[PDB]
Amino acid sequence: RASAQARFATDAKAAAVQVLERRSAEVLKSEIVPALSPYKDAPLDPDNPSGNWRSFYFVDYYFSCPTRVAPSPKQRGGSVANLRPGLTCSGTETIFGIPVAWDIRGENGILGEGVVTVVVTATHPRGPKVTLGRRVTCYDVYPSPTQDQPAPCPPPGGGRPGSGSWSHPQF
Amino acid sequence: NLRASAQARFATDAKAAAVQVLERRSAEVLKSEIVPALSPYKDAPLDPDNPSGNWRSFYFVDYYFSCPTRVAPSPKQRGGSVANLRPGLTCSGTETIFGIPVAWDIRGENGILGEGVVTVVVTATHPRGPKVTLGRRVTCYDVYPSPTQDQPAPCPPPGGGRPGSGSWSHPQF
Repeated sequence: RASAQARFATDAKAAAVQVLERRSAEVLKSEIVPALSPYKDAPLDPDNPSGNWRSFYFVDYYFSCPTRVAPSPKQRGGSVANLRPGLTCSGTETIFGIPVAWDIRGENGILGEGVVTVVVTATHPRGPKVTLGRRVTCYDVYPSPTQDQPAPCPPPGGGRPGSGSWSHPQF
Repeated sequence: NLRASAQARFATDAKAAAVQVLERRSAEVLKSEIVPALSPYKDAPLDPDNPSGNWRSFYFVDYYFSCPTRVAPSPKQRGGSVANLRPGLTCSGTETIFGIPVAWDIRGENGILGEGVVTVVVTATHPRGPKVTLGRRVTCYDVYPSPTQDQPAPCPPPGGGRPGSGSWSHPQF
């Protein structure tokens, strides 16, 4: 009985991992785009802005999820019109009959600047649940941001506005 | 483009190291052992009609109340005493996996939201650059056998977890 539950738990974890891996890879994806693309983030050659640029999906997920926020003028022209429209922030995948809830979101406030979390929960039909997360920062894309070339990191104060929370045991 | 390939491989390796450590530390949180009725670490009797028989002990309780600092449980769990939490657990540390340091931390969460929740968080930092941070959230409901109404262990009673730490966050600050 212990054995059977342990097997279901192992499977729930494997289902969780496969969704966490795929959704995290989306956050870290980049693409080469022309200088006319609204989704450009950094030029391949800083001395040739008329040439190709790299575009990081990190920026699209960070500012779109769970709700759309305009970036600072330093990223995507400060406009939500220049975030990719095709994206899904959350959902449920079924992996060998195991439902896995998943969510991608940017963090907010100064602490959340340039951070995206990916969180999954697999709920095995026979009981066991497994919840996994991955924390991705703007520094984790390739190539690495530098002082001179900060994208896809936002400038200070250029992330998602702080949502606010006041917790206390007295409450 | 060489560098891109190399860094992707190092990132894959960093992820594998993080997973290994996350699995080992999460398994520790979920571990149980059979103990006699006289054990200070007893949580639930194996037979609900025979408390004189053997008991199950959940390490979940030890990690939840010991990490990152030791807090006394409520009188319903471990006799309400830090003396009845297992000594010599490690809450945090660094493991090196094929030359990749992995920071790891187990802790109970606090306040009403944190009641009966333990997090396990790891960060693998590849010497050549790539970092990978993974977490697992474990609740008292995830042990085997599952807690029930008539047998809640290792879940604390309402108000019987780690006291809330407090945090006042606001963009005005």
